[PDB]
Amino acid sequence: DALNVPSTCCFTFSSKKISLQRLKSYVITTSRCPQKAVIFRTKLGKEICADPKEKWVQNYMKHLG
Amino acid sequence: DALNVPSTCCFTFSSKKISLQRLKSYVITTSRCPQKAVIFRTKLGKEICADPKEKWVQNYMKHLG
Repeated sequence: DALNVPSTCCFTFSSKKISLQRLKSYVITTSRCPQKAVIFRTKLGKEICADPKEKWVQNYMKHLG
Repeated sequence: DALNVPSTCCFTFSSKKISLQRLKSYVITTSRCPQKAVIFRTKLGKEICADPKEKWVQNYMKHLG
């Protein structure tokens, strides 16, 4: 027996294209989420939901690695 | 246009009944999540997923409020 903890999912995608300079990293949401999403983490710690299909999101993922 | 941020959901429920003394508060997950869950927040800041069908879970919610 163990404690289990929550998962992070995106159900809406950001409509603002944030400056790439604010960003530290990205992750793709757990496969358990109903929809695939990118979560960007900013250098100040904010998490931003973004649509994996959008050109800007893809370009940012390429820059971030 | 605005940034949007992630949601917190539970996909598995804790099997350990945690001590009530460890707990600070609870919330029910957003209706955007694909299943209903309780998240307990411990006094030290940990978030724990729990099944609202379970008797102890409902008892704990009563005590916390």
